[PDB]
Amino acid sequence: VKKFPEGFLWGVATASYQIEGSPLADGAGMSIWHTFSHTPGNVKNGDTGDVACDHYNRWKEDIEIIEKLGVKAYRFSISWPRILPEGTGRVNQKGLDFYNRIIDTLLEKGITPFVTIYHWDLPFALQLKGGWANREIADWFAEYSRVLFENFGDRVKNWITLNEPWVVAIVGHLYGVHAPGMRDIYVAFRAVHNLLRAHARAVKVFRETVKDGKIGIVFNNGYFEPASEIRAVRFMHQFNNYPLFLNPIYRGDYPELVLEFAREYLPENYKDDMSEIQEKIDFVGLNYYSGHLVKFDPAKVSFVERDLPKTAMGWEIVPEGIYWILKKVKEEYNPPEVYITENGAAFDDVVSEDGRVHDQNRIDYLKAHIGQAWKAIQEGVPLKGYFVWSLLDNFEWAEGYSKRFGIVYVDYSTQKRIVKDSGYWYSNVVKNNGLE
Ligand SMILES: OC[C@H]1NC[C@H](O)[C@@H](O)[C@@H]1O
Repeated sequence: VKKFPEGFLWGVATASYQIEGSPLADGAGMSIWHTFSHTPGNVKNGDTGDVACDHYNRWKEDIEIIEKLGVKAYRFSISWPRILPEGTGRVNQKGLDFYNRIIDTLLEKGITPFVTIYHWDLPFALQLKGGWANREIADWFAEYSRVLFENFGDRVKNWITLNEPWVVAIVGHLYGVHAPGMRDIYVAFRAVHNLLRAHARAVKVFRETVKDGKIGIVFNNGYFEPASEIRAVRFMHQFNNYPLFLNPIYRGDYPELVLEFAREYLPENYKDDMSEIQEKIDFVGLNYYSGHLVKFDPAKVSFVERDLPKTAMGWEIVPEGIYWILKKVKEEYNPPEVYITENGAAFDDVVSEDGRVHDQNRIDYLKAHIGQAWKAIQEGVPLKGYFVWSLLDNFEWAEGYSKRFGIVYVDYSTQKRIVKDSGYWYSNVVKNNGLE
């Protein structure tokens, strides 16, 4: 048996645009993911977030599922454009009402809300003004955060500024694969820097407004391994993983190898912001899915395909990664608290004739990673919680509905939810506070 500490937080996680649908209901402004997915060629099968899981109407059902599974925490995000349809200025009471009902319901049912303030659905109005490229987004983000803290900070006490700011910056603004779909490296690194400045301004506002809660930030992380016998691994870790952001937050500069590669792309006087960026945070959130074999390649980095089980994303399954990254964050920055804020897998789920989804592959994946997380706890990592991505099959960004990450299956023709074997399994882990 592998039992977790008392009070350890078992959660599931979603994001607004991936599940809600009704992106323009009740006065909401367009987000950059509305406009990006309605642009031909950007998302697989022409999929959009217009309907998704219809969580906008079905929220009560979905939460009742969380309750019924005895899951203790729900990580969800708020749609900035539902709250402030032009990004700044006017506040939309019906947007506040929607999340208010969700929050109050969670608290009634004894589930701890973890709110992601930004999970990628930037108001379109602000993209017109440059979005993450514009230094002014630090103010816009502060104002938005303020509104949330003022309206919800009486009940929500666990907050996350940004989800995966590397993805926001690099995949949105260099690769052009995510909204706003840009391919400019100088824009991409100004977005990195402004994400940090916006994150830090929101923390500062938080200290002024919600004097009894906790705030952190979530990073994507891969477990990079070298193809032979190492510096490419070093760069990938410093660039793709938490150090890009944590080195500024804890040490006041970007990591060495990031500067080696990217100095020319950062603002000239970027160091002038670093003291503000060092605003103290309460926890680090790490997302982790996959491992990668890496080699130098005259980026100067390429991936090497390996044997190894893969998911439907083609991501290699390497459970020891989650242990490595947990050990590595403690070793490198020693944050007071850590959460695994996302871990999960996409498989080609089928509803069997018995009416059930026999996702033994997802159970195996989750089990292995939870065991590795447990190990890190035994070896001193202050892991306070673990969140499964995702509660529901949902809109998987540029992959559309073709990648199912849920522990609950969604039949999109009817919106029926069918708890998967992995969900039932996870429920028992939560009840038991660990593996048996
Ligand atoms: O790709 C899987 C998962 N990765 C991390 C992102 O937070 C989430 O939105 C996405 O669905």
